[PDB]
Amino acid sequence: MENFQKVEKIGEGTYGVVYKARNKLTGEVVALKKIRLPSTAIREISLLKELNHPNIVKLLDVIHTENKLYLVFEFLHQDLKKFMDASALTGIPLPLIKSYLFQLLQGLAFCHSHRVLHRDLKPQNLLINTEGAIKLADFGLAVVTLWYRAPEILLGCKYYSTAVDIWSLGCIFAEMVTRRALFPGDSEIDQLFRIFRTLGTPDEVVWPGVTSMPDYKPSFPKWARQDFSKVVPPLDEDGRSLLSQMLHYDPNKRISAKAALAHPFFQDVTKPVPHLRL
Ligand SMILES: Cc1nc(C)c(-c2ccnc(Nc3ccc(N(C)C)c([N+](=O)[O-])c3)n2)s1
Repeated sequence: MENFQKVEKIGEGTYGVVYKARNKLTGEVVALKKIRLPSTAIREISLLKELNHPNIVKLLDVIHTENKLYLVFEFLHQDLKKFMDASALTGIPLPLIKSYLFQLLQGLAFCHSHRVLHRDLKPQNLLINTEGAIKLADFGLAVVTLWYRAPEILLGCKYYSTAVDIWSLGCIFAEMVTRRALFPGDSEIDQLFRIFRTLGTPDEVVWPGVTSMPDYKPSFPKWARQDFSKVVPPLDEDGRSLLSQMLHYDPNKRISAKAALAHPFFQDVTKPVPHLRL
């Protein structure tokens, strides 16, 4: 750590604190994540150094020293959360939302093809640059925001799939469109019941095996499903159809990132330049 000079704090996640810092040996500006302290973890995190893609924030180095683990990432100038807040009055232009969703699906199709799951996607770990790119940051291993958590995780599935990332990305897609979080729960049950109130309480018909899930209770209230036309206006039919497939209850029915890339919603995708204030 003698080679790094902290500039300022940029985040505080579940695992640790993220700082903007300068590398004294190269002059590079980086995002440095400090985890306060697992040999299996050092090896798995070191494997993430090889996982390089244009839509993945580069993990430059993993430094294990003095009962701390430091992850050195490339630095990006803004997160999606700051951009969504900056764009709250006007909305993010639809061609930019579509570009960002397309790029994030490319990043997920890549990581998922290598059996790497993120498990905690949220606007704070989606990073953007001035050129129109957006990248996924800080993949997880096998106050906390629950807003983007897949229903199978809330219902106690410990052996979940890559479908958890598609669910989170669908929630973020809805939020870019409407400028409001889709399911802003403030407890595990509030989060689950907010999902049920919009998509209907799941049953064996739409999700086989749901009633045998560890935290499923037969006493859950039975709410009817709402129409997406009411949930994400003014998203067109291609966008609402894609979103509905990203939010299927059954992880096995939920669209994959690869299949989502071929969706007709992306027929006219372009790569616009965002209006960034840094
Ligand atoms: C939760 C996070 N984990 C990682 C690893 C993160 C990461 C990785 C690479 N670049 C960045 N840049 C970043 C993030 C957040 C901000 N806010 C202060 C808006 C900014 N800004 O300049 O403002 C830059 N963050 S952010």
